[PDB]
Amino acid sequence: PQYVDETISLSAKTLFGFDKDSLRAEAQDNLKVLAQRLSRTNIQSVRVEGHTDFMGSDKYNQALSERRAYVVANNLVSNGVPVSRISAVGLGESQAQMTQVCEAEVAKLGAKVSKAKKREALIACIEPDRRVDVKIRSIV
Repeated sequence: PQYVDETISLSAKTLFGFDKDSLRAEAQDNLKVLAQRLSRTNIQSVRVEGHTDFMGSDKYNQALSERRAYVVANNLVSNGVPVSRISAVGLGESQAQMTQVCEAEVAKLGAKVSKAKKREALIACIEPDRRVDVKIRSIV
């Protein structure tokens, strides 16, 4: 049949602030609204994917991202999304997009630039790779 694919990207910042896996209240509100919409949608699958930046081992990133994806998926289930169609996977840094652009951007500032602030800048620059994507496939 006809499909429509949606990807809702929620940054780890918005979702967990500085914490490992505690959902911020505002995040829960947004996810509840999403779950409500999905319950009124001709959905096929709701795949929650956790992503991290390269600042971690394969093992560490996969575990953290899976936990974060699970927490988001569990919230959606708590708000009505059928367990039968939902999944939570940890993709770690496998699809990271900010490593090169950021390493280049930062090195472009070495004038005694704290040397430590360069790393801070790196972590801030690669923020887009720290997030959870909710991928929904529905029938048109």
